[PDB]
Amino acid sequence: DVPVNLYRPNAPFIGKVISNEPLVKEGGIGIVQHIKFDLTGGNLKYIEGQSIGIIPPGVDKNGKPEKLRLYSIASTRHGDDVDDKTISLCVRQLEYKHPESGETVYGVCSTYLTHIEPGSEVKITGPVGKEMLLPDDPEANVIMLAGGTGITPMRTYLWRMFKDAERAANPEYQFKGFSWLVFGVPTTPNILYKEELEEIQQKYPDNFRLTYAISREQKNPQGGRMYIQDRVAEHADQLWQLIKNQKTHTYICGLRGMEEGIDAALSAAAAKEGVTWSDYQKDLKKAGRWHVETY
Ligand SMILES: Cc1cc2nc3c(=O)[nH]c(=O)nc-3n(C[C@H](O)[C@H](O)[C@H](O)COP(=O)(O)OP(=O)(O)OC[C@H]3O[C@@H](n4cnc5c(N)ncnc54)[C@H](O)[C@@H]3O)c2cc1C
Repeated sequence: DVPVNLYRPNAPFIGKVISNEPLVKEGGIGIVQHIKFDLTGGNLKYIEGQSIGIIPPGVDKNGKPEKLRLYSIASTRHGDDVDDKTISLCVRQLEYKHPESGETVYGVCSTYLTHIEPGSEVKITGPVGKEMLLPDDPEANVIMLAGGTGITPMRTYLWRMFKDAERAANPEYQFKGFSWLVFGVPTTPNILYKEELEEIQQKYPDNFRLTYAISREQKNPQGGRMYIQDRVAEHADQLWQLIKNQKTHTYICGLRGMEEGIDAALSAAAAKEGVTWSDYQKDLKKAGRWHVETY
């Protein structure tokens, strides 16, 4: 039932860029773009939580063709316009320096994508992934722990759950459970999709809780910068209590290295009731209720 590999690297779908808009506001760190592609002329279908591959042009330092890079799909199955004609991505331009080259180094595929112009043709593969799927159960609870671009699959879940147009398009999925997003970024202008996320919380105060971890603007109880792990520790008992519900699903997404702190916080909470989190977590993963996609 779940669509998978409708297009493969050897014969990708050639999509066209419709729009490329900035998500980081003035005063923010880095570049993160929302890119929408036209799918007409192909049969690429997908669902929330999946990813697609993008094959950038050119050759690598060895003269070998560049391979695909995976990107979490940022749009619901219907696309941002709820017309079943497009697909969107949330791409951060990767950049670093010295440790690997002269000075500032720019990632190949991410730079290609963040600077791509509307009208351009792009090689797309997929969709792929069954690790970050949303339950069909309208009464499920959904915990979302996201850092930076990790917000991407969360957007697909939240839009499907709370956008007026989505609710009208999905008769069978009228969400009535509880969703809690803990989103970590360095600054307020770096809060990707800030306006829409806050709009959802205002309309559904009883079904959606929004918690921020802004490192350059907030300090944790220890005096250090505020990160997602700090917010999880702050609400460890509550999160653990929600996780105990048989219908609760948890999703973690973003750059690797965020899982350790999250586990330490939940472990301390579960231990108070004689439960070893690492073991409970293994069962949750086996049951398909603990979803992780870090990179
Ligand atoms: C399932 C999945 C989903 C993903 N979803 C998204 C998403 O929604 N949005 C998004 O922006 N990205 C996402 N990513 C990451 C994305 O696939 C690419 O890895 C990323 O965009 C960089 O690719 P590039 O082509 O720009 O970089 P490359 O040109 O391949 O550069 C990356 C390479 O350079 C090195 N490098 C990278 N950072 C550093 C550093 N700080 N210091 C030193 N060396 C470094 C490493 O050798 C790395 O392999 C996802 C990855 C996976 C696996």
